[PDB]
Amino acid sequence: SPIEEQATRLLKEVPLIDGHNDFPYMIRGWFRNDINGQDAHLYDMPIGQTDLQRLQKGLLGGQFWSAFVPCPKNPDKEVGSLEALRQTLQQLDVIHRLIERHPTILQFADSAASIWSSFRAGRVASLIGIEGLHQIADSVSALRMLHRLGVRYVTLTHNCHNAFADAATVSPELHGGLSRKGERLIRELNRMGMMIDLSHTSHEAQTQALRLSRAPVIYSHSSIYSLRAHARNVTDENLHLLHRNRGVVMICFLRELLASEADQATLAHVIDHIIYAGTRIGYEHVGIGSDFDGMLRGPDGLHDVSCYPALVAGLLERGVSEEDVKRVMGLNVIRVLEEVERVAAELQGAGEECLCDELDEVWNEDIKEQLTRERERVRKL
Amino acid sequence: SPIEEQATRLLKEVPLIDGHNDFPYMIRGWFRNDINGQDAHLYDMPIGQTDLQRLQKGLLGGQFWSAFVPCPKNPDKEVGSLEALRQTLQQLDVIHRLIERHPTILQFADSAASIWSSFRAGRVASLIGIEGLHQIADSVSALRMLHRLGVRYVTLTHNCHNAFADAATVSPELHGGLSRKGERLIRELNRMGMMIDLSHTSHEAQTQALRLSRAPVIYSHSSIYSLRAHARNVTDENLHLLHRNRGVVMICFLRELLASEADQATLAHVIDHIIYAGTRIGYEHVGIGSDFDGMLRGPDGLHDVSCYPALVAGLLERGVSEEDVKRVMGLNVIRVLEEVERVAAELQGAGEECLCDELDEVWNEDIKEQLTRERERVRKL
Ligand SMILES: [Cl-]
Ligand SMILES: [Cl-]
Ligand SMILES: [Cl-]
Ligand SMILES: [Cl-]
Ligand SMILES: [Cl-]
Ligand SMILES: [Cl-]
Ligand SMILES: [Fe+3]
Ligand SMILES: [Fe+3]
Ligand SMILES: [Fe+3]
Ligand SMILES: [Fe+3]
Repeated sequence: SPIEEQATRLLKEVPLIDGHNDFPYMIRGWFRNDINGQDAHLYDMPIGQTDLQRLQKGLLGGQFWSAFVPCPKNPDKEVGSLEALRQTLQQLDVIHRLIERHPTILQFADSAASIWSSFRAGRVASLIGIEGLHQIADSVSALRMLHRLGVRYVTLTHNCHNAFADAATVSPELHGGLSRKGERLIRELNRMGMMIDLSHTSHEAQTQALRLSRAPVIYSHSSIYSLRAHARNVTDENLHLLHRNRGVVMICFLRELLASEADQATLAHVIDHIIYAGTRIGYEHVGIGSDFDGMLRGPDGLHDVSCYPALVAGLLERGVSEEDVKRVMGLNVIRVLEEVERVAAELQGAGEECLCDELDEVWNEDIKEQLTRERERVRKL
Repeated sequence: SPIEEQATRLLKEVPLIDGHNDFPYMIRGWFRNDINGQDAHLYDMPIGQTDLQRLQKGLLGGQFWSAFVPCPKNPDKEVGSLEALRQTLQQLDVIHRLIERHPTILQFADSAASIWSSFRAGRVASLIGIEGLHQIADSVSALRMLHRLGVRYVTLTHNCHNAFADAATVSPELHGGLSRKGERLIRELNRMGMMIDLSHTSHEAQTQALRLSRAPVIYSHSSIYSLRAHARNVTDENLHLLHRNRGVVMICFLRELLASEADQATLAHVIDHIIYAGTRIGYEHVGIGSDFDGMLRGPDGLHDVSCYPALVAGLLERGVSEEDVKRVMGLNVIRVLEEVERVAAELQGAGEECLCDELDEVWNEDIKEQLTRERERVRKL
């Protein structure tokens, strides 16, 4: 077929970079992060929508691998919050081990340059995102260390409110958008060069973040409110503010976000959503954000990671131009990552002060007096 | 003076790499890790034995900066252990920020090559070590992520027993050396390329670690038992096993480890200890491990980080050869780091299986059946 030949050509010309995949959490569920001697299963999985053979088959150029851990359910809030941090390091660890044990398929990337070098080598550019600020355990220091471990976006919430922002699915509202700490964290996220992800956050939290952010943001996996009314989808208001922000909405394959009855959801519905956003706010602000392995069953025609060529062909069939399809595939999310890094370099170049954690005093006045008294003795020498 | 000219020449020919300095914890004590607008104080500190002016003055070539946090004192052991992990990320964060805000003085290093490139650029090679396995919160995944954050040695204990090994100062003994988990962790530390540090560990724990380790280890800050009997000092037995191990004992400036009465401790005592070890197990297995800022007051002549030229001159004055002084200064610890990395590359090249954490089951049998049933449906398509 000519359109399938066209789709295959585009997939090798530019990387299709998917916004969100929970394959690392499936490894935690199935293997408990022990992948020693499990290559046969990692290439051909007995569960889930992602494995290394199907990943190759669908010609995916890059992937933001989710380092998601669940919202804390311990009655002791201190324990649950700290437990989420330990579990986050476990998920970051298995992601890095997955990449390092399969270097012919996966190659770690944390920038636009590293995405392209991975793609030109014939690897899936493997980036990392955390899904919720519950994962940092109220520690901006921890957040900066997650950036050093390779995390390049942070979803501000999952399906629970935190100290910084409100989730979409939980009611009633806690902060009514972003908190004071949330507003201050946006500045720090822009300063460090962490991409803001507005998926799972409330409509009001999106509006406030889109106005405040000095860098372009993403929706790593969200769809369109006007076509399908859901708390998780993006309103026309926030789509316009995303345009002003220079951000990208990466369209989700979640069946509940595409149709009123989930079993009616299709590949066509995903294309409807991409075209709606592309028509109204331009094709340079739309992406692909599957959320594969964040669901049991995908839409008809998008059942697993092998189905991306059908999506690329489907967009071309509906009259989306070759250049605009390349933008939707991956050039847009590359641009946002570029601009996030460029804004960070500008703010770090100017010497902007970083956000610090509020710590307890470890020394009393007696210890501090002994230290100053000791320093003065050394000055006399 | 000719000897002072000789000492100054050696300090610029090869890097003096100190094994242990707790300046990051002094920053936590004094500034609470908020160093924004504090350069005047960071160059000329009102407390402690380390600042950036005195660091330059003493001509130090490199430093393993300690990311120490105290042993957990919470009655809830789960909370205290997890709290130590969060505090570790805070200390790693302030170390990286200290280095990045002062790039003319400090340059991050995590290898022998990066030590030399830092030294040839005129910077203090800034490496990182954690002080106690309580800091990883019983998570080998976290430990690997600490390695990714730049940690290149792990002291197996501080002044508390943990799941892996016994501390020296605490009685009674818990494991009687290393535990089963401790023995297994030694293999993982060798595999990942993490340098083992035997300071603060019990005599029996040292003996077992020195026999088991496939890579050379260090004592980042310990002195000699035969000259001064203390639980923290190294016995003649363990000195010989260190020789077989190919490791390095980095001699400590702690006054309690050098003399029976602390106020009697001197620069001469430190030199006595270096010469004792150098005479008996060779000068290629001895280093310098100040423990500056792990004490209030240092020995007479070694009061702060500006005093290293007096130590180099003191060693030359006592008849230690120019080549042997260069070894003690830093070439030995560089060699150990080289060999630790070489052993890691060999074991990782062979494809040795990594140690994994024991995780809870997140899915029940019903969820696993739904997933396998879903996968089979996709296979039929
Ligand atoms: Cl290019
Ligand atoms: Cl930073
Ligand atoms: Cl704290
Ligand atoms: Cl050299
Ligand atoms: Cl590894
Ligand atoms: Cl767990
Ligand atoms: Fe997810
Ligand atoms: Fe999600
Ligand atoms: Fe220390
Ligand atoms: Fe110590």
